[PDB]
Amino acid sequence: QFTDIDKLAVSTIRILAVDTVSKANSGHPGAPLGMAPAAHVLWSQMRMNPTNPDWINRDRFVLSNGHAVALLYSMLHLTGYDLSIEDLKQFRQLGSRTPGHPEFELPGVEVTTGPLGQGISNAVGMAMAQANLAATYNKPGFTLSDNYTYVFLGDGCLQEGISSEASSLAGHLKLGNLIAIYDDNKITIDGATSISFDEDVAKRYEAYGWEVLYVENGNEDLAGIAKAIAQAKLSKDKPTLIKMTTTIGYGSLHAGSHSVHGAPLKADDVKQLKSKFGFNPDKSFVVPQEVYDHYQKTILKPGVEANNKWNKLFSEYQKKFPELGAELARRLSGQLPANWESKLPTYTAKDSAVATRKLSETVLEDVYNQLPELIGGSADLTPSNLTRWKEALDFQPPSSGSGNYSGRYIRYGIREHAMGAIMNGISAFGANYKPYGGTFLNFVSYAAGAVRLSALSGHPVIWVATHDSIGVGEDGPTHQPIETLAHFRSLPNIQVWRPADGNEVSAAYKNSLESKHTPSIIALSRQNLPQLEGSSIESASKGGYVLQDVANPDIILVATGSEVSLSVEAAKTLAAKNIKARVVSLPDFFTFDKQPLEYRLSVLPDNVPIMSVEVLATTCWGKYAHQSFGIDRFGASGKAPEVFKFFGFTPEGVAERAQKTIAFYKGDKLISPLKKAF
Amino acid sequence: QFTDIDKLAVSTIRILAVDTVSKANSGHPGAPLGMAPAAHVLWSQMRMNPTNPDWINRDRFVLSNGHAVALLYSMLHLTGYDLSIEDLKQFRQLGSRTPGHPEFELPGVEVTTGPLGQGISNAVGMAMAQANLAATYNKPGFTLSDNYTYVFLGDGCLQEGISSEASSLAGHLKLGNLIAIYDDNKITIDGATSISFDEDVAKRYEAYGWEVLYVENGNEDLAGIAKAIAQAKLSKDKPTLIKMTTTIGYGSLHAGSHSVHGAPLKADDVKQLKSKFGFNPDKSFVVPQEVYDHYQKTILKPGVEANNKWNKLFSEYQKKFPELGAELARRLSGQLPANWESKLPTYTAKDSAVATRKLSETVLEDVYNQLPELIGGSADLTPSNLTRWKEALDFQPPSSGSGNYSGRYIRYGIREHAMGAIMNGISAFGANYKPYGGTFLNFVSYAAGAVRLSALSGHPVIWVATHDSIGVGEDGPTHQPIETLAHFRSLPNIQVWRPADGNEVSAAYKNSLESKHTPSIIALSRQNLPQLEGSSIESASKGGYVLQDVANPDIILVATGSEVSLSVEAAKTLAAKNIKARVVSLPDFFTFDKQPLEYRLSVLPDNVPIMSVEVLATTCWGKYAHQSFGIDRFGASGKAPEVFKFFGFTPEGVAERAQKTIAFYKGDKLISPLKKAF
Ligand SMILES: Cc1cc(N)c(C[n+]2csc(CCOP(=O)(O)OP(=O)([O-])O)c2C)cn1
Ligand SMILES: Cc1cc(N)c(C[n+]2csc(CCOP(=O)(O)OP(=O)([O-])O)c2C)cn1
Ligand SMILES: [Ca+2]
Ligand SMILES: [Ca+2]
Repeated sequence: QFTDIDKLAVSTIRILAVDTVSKANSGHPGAPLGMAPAAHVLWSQMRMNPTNPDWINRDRFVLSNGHAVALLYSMLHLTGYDLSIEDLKQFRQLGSRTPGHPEFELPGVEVTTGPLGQGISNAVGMAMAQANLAATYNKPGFTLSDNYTYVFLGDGCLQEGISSEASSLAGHLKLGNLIAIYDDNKITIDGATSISFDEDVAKRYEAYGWEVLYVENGNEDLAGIAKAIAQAKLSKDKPTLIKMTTTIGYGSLHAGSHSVHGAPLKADDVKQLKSKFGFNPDKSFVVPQEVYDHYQKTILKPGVEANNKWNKLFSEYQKKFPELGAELARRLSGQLPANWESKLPTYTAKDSAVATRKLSETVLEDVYNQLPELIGGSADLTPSNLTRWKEALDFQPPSSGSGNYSGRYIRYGIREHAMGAIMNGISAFGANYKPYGGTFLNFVSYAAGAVRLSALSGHPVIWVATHDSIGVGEDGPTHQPIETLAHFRSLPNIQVWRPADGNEVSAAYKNSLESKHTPSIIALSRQNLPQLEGSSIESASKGGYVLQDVANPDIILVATGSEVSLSVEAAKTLAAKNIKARVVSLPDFFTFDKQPLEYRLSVLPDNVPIMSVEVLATTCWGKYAHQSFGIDRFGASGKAPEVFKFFGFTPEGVAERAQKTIAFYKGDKLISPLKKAF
Repeated sequence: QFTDIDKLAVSTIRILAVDTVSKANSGHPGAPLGMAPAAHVLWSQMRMNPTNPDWINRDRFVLSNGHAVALLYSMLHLTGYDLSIEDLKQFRQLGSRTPGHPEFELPGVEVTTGPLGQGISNAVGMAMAQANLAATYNKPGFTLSDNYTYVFLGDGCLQEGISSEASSLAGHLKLGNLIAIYDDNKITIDGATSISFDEDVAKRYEAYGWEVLYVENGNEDLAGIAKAIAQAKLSKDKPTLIKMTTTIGYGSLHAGSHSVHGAPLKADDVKQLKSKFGFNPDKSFVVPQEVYDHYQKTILKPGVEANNKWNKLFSEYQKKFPELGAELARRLSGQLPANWESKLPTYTAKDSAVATRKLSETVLEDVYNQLPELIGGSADLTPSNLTRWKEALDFQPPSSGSGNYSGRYIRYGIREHAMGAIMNGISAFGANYKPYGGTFLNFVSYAAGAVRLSALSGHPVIWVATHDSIGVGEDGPTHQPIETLAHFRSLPNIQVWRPADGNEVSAAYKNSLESKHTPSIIALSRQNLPQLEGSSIESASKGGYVLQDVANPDIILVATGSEVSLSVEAAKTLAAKNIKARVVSLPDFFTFDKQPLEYRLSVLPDNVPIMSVEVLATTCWGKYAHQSFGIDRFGASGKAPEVFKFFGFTPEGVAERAQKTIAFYKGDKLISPLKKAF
């Protein structure tokens, strides 16, 4: 039963979201205005503690259409989160806590949203991380895990293929605690949805295995909106999409036009709206005390009792189940196990040539049981990526007979972008989740809308990107990366590790997992590389290091991944002709850059020529090397030795370019590419 | 009526594709072995001329599952395209015309495929381009355009977001002549589909507005296949999917296994099935004369006849409708209207400061009338990208009441990756189709899959990417690009234009439209920007040119887009403190690198410090400058002028940095970054 106050609370939500777009004189007013009744209804039955945004068993809410953020900040403020009328009064302004799109980093904001289709896929990830936490820790007597994931979305989310990718996997996985409400407002920026989008969302969703409930009058039916979510909570075997019809910009004079989508309302239109709802038209940012009181009583005071009772059960649990409680309290404290690192593989040069892809499989094989928070998967390339450790159980519904939700290995399908954002949501659940997803380095590019947000929000997810170069061979240029590393190296905040040998793969994993805020891509060879003489975990961990040194080098050859051994061989040729080369192995541009300049300048000093060697785009390399031997045209079908030799990446071919670099600069003093003037 | 030579033809297609894989000792047998019945039936009834692959009214066929190439290469050889047994004997080998994934460049090969979901989405662009051309030029008594677009696709393209995006748009647009045939083989790489893919595909595509037909015995039932293709052609208002079930690896000793997907069949397995199919175990790449003979009568000689009749109808068209005939003939010679460039705008430092986005809108107003083949759109951003001319008509079905199929403005919905692939389809069709579509520069990264293939194939599509930086402002970080141009400047064969003004936008559109092999991205400003005294279409067409010069510069300032203006202001300020700065505008790194070195070196000479100015990542600028002022962190929400000011991008902020560059280097001799050792 809802009452007068529920209706005064919905009016307050509607107008506070309108005073905030108008004062910023920038923003989108229309979806706040029409979704306001369901935000009131939903939020009021979420179990969450506004004083503790981090409580692991809090029901979690995603705004997949994050352009509607004025409603989120209104709810956050009104139900007792740390966001004030003053914060609200500096929406979209430089330096505020109120950006024009939700950012993961604020209290009460789960993920960063605003690219469409990204929120819904993030929330699927979250529903997967819950299902797994429950099956791993919940003991009879101790339901530590059971929260729902609530997602608000629009037409725009539903047109983006990532949502499709995501909803198919979610229907496959039978994720019944994910409840999605969709704003069936019939508008997007260009006009009526019918002008492009006129399909059958409900029949398309039932083909995935989701339940579709409908709310025909989303503008005023609080009781139907409430009944749908009630009913939805019973479909435990299938997720729910609730198709809810609303008028965009409800209450506005131009409500239902695409004009209310993304500009502030006209003064005159905001004044009538206020009167219309019984608010004074000349007063901004007004919150009725009965409203503050309502939410205190219905949401914040219950929630703090809920988080209290959950703690008492968890302290009991740890007495009863010591091992499991210690493990879980560690995941919650965000610690990796003490000296987990010791289980990592070290190698010598007597050991054999292995592609860094097999070596990968062996770190996984040697640390999964160390790290129960590690959950992994492949986008249909498990045999090519070698992402399954042998004793693994698949993350599936128990109904499947292929696994169950205690399993820690997911089969993502040929769905790369969706894997990006599901791992970003699994990471985002907490309980120190460490997701890693495998695919081929060229098709990480299929997942760039997700991969970018891992950097921006700071979600420390791992992509095990095998088949890094023309080493791929016969499959040819549709499958051979050129511009890939160069792209991700231009994106702020992501490690891009291209390990050369066993000990360089173990430093890539060490740094990747110890990371709390920076994603990582590990680019791995298809082909066999030898064990370098000189690589340790410790020096590879500094991101870039001197693998072989000479006193007074004629040249410094800087190389990554498969090209470091070529440089060690090219250096062997050069010595024979009395040129002294130092060989610098540079495994991660990011970690390297984080070293002190004393160290970086010792690796790449002044007065020596530096020529870089890597079989991909040369563009990114001018910040370390003086000359660069790389590949700036697409690849070729051929046996991979034949493809490297075609392009000239042979010992003597590299050596020759080093000799031409020496000759070109002879009698010039040289300044390290590292030294910056401002 | 299918007889015994249809049965001989399906075993020859099968064992020929098997011998090709097994001799390359690399490749995918599975799908060629199961789809070979359907390749036979469909090609037998397709209207095409083997001896002329360019006939505009040819029935087109795309293998979206490009990994089954060997089926396609067998069919092209047998039906009389220029491809031979020796070509086939050189499959997946460096230098051959038979690469491991199909490539646009071969005759018979329509677009390159091998990334999943791309071939099917191209087919939709191709089907639109049929629809459009038929609506433009067909007259009563002159059906010059009436062909079908057939696709073959697997479960993996049905798992990719892009094909959902494209199918949703193809259903809305009602493209009844687009027939897709799904290889329902229950396998993919990891294993069976139930493991990840278990949705009702049929109910999903019906939800889009597609007609779904079913063939239950795709392994043997040639007549069933034939009847679905027939029923399908009757669907004049619905595109069709034929869900035809096969057995992966059919005929093999490991049929139905997933080890038959992408490895050569074992030697003895190859002998058991040649024997089973009544061929000799110990002979290979064997085509019975009767198959050659069969395809001669069934396909080559009829298609030649039909092409020839097309040519006579077209000569009479040119008599009857002389001006429309004239036009289609120009397009089919691939010529652009003589002296079209005259309608391109020019400005002087007199004219108002306009956003590059509005100047773009203006080039569209002046050229669409000149260029009948310019068909454009937006992925739900028409009022933001300003991509529609005022006298336009939307590309939509007759029934819509909102446009028709002769319309030249597509409403794509929020479907960026689909729009880039559909655009490749439109372009790849022929008749000088010049496609474009806009979005925000940041979300072109969502189409990165389709965009790489524009470059690999050479489909000269144009991206209109407005909102090129932090100049966006209050939407903030999720919408401001940092990495985007750096990435796309790392990719071979794509022009990444970033005009500073009127004249620079016109240079961008003429080079972009004159292009026959390179796609483009034009990065356009939201904010107003001043016309520059010195810019000219002639100069900006060279990709980089001296905009302001001095006799003996203390420093050269190289900027792009909105920072060229900033750099002129910085130059006034430096002049006052007596530093002489030459300011260089570099609108496209590509077009600039295409210049004679001799020219480039006059723009960027040795022995002057060069410093680059741009509000995006510095990592690509190492190839032209000594120091770089740019932004390598993500942006922020605030009034745009405050965000520029925040990052130091101010006239006096740029000048101070220019002075420190001068000061840092003073006394050293400096080599221009253009110069290489080898
Ligand atoms: C990937 C992507 C993310 C974006 N934010 C957009 C711009 N954008 C934001 S909302 C929208 C379309 C209208 O979206 P909606 O979900 O229907 O919202 P409503 O409030 O109903 O108008 C567009 C094109 C482009 N591209
Ligand atoms: C974008 C992209 C393109 C690729 N080629 C791959 C690898 N790939 C090729 S086929 C396939 C999985 C099987 O798909 P299918 O169409 O069902 O093929 P079939 O022969 O039926 O097993 C995958 C993962 C991943 N992702
Ligand atoms: Ca909408
Ligand atoms: Ca398959």
